[PDB]
Amino acid sequence: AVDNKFNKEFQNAIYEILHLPNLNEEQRNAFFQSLKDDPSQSANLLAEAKKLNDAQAPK
Amino acid sequence: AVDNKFNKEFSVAGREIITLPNLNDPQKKAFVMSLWDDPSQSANLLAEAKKLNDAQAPK
Repeated sequence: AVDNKFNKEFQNAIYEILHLPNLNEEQRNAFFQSLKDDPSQSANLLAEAKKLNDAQAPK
Repeated sequence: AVDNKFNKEFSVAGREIITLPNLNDPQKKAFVMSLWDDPSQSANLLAEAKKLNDAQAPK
């Protein structure tokens, strides 16, 4: 099921992590590698990335 | 090392796709997933994306 929760969360994490503007290059690459290594962790990885993005907003 | 040529090349091409302002979200998602699955397609996908972006410019 290409549209089940697992797969939608994986695709969405790739797409949304690619968008997050306040990740640096190394951090972004680490998230992508983590997604590839364990797609079951996609929603958790996205949540982690979004928090980090907000922590690293210009101030 | 996760901060490598593979993740960098994906990140650079993917960011070029998603920063094209006139694409819709489904087009950008589909291009990004194709890139994820087949890096050999990067130049092809970037060129298709740019052609669609120009065609969908505001009127």
